[PDB]
Amino acid sequence: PDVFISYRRNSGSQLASLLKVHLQLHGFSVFIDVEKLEAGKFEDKLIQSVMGARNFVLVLSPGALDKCMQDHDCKDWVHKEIVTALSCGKNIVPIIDGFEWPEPQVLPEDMQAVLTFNGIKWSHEYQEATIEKIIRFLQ
Amino acid sequence: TPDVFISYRRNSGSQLASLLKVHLQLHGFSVFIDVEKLEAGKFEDKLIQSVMGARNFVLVLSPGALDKCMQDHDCKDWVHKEIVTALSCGKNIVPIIDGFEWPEPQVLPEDMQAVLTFNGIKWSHEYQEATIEKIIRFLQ
Ligand SMILES: C[C@@H](c1cc[n+]([C@@H]2O[C@H](COP(=O)(O)OP(=O)(O)OC[C@H]3O[C@@H](n4cnc5c(N)ncnc54)[C@H](OP(=O)(O)O)[C@@H]3O)[C@@H](O)[C@H]2O)cc1)N(C)C(=O)NCC(F)(F)F
Ligand SMILES: C[C@@H](c1cc[n+]([C@@H]2O[C@H](COP(=O)(O)OP(=O)(O)OC[C@H]3O[C@@H](n4cnc5c(N)ncnc54)[C@H](OP(=O)(O)O)[C@@H]3O)[C@@H](O)[C@H]2O)cc1)N(C)C(=O)NCC(F)(F)F
Repeated sequence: PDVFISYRRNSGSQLASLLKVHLQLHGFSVFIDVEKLEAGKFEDKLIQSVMGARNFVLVLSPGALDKCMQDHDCKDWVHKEIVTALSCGKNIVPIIDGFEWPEPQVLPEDMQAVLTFNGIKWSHEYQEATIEKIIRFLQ
Repeated sequence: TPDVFISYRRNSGSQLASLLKVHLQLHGFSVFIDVEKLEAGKFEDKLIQSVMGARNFVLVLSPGALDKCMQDHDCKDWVHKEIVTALSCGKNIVPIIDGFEWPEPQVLPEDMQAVLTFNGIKWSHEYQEATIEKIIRFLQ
């Protein structure tokens, strides 16, 4: 798949699904867990799916990184997914939806670099234009 | 004139409402949602007129979506106004249940308590294609 979509279930489920529909309509193959994570040990499958996708779309809904803070053992799944994307040098594309930019030091050192990528503001009023800009960011 | 009017709460149902719009348009329906089709003029007339003109009334019941309607007996809340118009016009009302808690009828103004008597569709994150197929079957 061209695109891996990483998101928080309790706050980004609808936006992540909306993004999947739009990207598939423009010709991109998309991984989101509820449609592409199939049989087996999900720990391995999820990481392999991040490693295989050229683009890493990160849904930054309100508080999306809160469960990453102080996750020193790296047991939080958004944390694991971001570290994998960073380690593999993927095209990281953050989607900003009411997200408050935290200070880097509140985040584990192995994912602080996520804050250095250019993010795209999600606009409820200009969704077609938001989508067209996301397509420009994808490789 | 649109086949479907989508009623929703900005602060909790914005993304689901937009997702329903995309899916319904892909299946050949003309859809009204405010951010794409409410244009110039006094919006109070234009909003009520757009409910009246659509055969189907799709209501996004996200968590707490009817809270601002409670004790709104002056009918100044917009979801309240849209529901009342839909009920009064005998529209095909199709509630979409997304984590919604069913309230006792007595907490709502009497002119909209009937919205709770319509058969609602449970939104499933895991089975979204199947949810959309059921919504289409409910549309006229
Ligand atoms: C573990 C879970 C998972 C978690 C995280 N991500 C990635 O990470 C981000 C979301 O992160 P997140 O923080 O929002 O999500 P959670 O960690 O909170 O887990 C959410 C719910 O999955 C329940 N749950 C626990 N164990 C299992 C299990 N063996 N099988 C099925 N469900 C399980 C858990 O049950 P609970 O803990 O007892 O409540 C909780 O209900 C995204 O980017 C994602 O790709 C991916 C998958 N998982 C395999 C599925 O969902 N599989 C079903 C699917 F349809 F998706 F394939
Ligand atoms: C009044 C508002 C509106 C309200 C309700 N609905 C229906 O009702 C449900 C949503 O209900 P809701 O409870 O979620 O929405 P709100 O009542 O909270 O208001 C929403 C935000 O529109 C701000 N706002 C206040 N005055 C104006 C104004 N003259 N022009 C533009 N924006 C204004 C207000 O600013 P604020 O009050 O000062 O913060 C508040 O932020 C849906 O089904 C909807 O069809 C439709 C429209 N409106 C005309 C627009 O948005 N027009 C832009 C658009 F792109 F949509 F055309």
